[PDB]
Amino acid sequence: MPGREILVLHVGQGGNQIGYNFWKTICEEHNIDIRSNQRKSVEEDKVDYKSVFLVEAPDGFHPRALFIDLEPLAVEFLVKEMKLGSFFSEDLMVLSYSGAHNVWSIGYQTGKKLIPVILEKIRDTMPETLQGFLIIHTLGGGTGSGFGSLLTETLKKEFPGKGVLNFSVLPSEVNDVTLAPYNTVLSLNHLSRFSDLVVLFDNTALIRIVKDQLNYPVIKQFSDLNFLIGRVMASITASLRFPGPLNMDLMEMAHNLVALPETKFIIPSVAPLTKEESEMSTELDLVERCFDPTHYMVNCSGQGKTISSVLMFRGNIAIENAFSIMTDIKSNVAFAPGVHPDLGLKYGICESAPVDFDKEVTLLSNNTIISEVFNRVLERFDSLFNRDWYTSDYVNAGTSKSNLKEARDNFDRIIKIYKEIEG
Ligand SMILES: Nc1nc2c(ncn2[C@@H]2O[C@H](COP(=O)(O)OP(=O)(O)OP(=O)(O)O)[C@@H](O)[C@H]2O)c(=O)[nH]1
Ligand SMILES: [K+]
Ligand SMILES: [Mg+2]
Repeated sequence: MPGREILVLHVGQGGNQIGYNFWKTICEEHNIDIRSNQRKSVEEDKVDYKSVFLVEAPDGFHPRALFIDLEPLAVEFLVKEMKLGSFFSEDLMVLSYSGAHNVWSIGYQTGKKLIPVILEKIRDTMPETLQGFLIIHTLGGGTGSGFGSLLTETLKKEFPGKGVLNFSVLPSEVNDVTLAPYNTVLSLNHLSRFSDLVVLFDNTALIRIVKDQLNYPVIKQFSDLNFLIGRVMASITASLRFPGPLNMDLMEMAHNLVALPETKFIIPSVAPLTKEESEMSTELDLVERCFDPTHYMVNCSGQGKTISSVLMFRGNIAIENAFSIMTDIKSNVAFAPGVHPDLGLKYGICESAPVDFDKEVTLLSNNTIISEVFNRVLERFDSLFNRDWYTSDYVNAGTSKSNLKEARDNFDRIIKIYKEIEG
């Protein structure tokens, strides 16, 4: 039955490198071989809804995706190294020849030139019942940040009534791009206006999880980091793709999360991280891990105060435990002062476990501690802007110093909304 289809837009180096892990997970969950485009078997094919992310053509399955960058190397090198040539196919690529040089404004203005072709591919490919778009991107560079922002604006304006969700990577605690505060503030200002829900990650938190929860001995490629983002993307959409007692769609989760129109910035977490612990944990233990800052995929100093939350239970779930632990969650986790004791929780329950695991819980948290995360971004921004450092090539590409300032001040207003709710 037509409907509920999603189109995924990958933007810049990080956004497309993350794409590899996402589509690899999606294919595996649906018993599809990403190298052949085919089901691995009829016998292991499951009752599912492949069409949420996958297009079934006579020849096989393809991603409902666009692979977008202003320079070609990250995508081409990725496609060759991972042998994705028949899945990340050429008609799905929108690649130019010179990057944005880590400047948001260059990503935004150069990206305008490619909007016609992107809109044409969208209207050429998508079904009428498309429910919305996911935009995958980093905020610290210039293409994912500026072109990603432009895409968020363009899609929301071109397709009112469809969802626009962003999966957005914040810079690490010490930034690895000195321009990142400018790019991050400009991006979050744009997404605050045009996105319906912004799910955030940062690399400090992701490395900590991989090193301390998975105990990987070394991280040699971003694939050994991005898999965590793929996992969050796949699990929160699982009840759209597999049977379950209690399903939920994109705007349903946003509606439950967004208490005030500006509070749309979400911290995700998942538990457990391994197959062995999924066999040896309870629903209570997994939820408590999700609410613990060790499992937050944004680097936070503490639990903060939860305004609202979405919990996806996947796999071999005792429904009576899922409900019975609700009072323990409301008692043991700090919620914002205005949250009623009986509120702040939204449940999805899906019978399909992630690959190899017995069960898994994913948490999306609308948490006041994002004000601390954003304040630290703002402090970095101010240390540059107050000295007029690095502003020249924003100005040359159409972002005036006044524009930088208004983006900063609107960013500050969102921070203050979260801090006021915190109490
Ligand atoms: N988690 C994660 N972070 C990434 C990845 N690739 C880049 N980054 C981070 O993203 C930021 C740099 O952004 P890029 O994606 O390289 O920039 P871009 O969008 O391609 O834009 P330009 O190169 O400036 O044109 C830095 O903070 C990197 O550490 C990735 O694949 N995964
Ligand atoms: K770069
Ligand atoms: Mg790049």
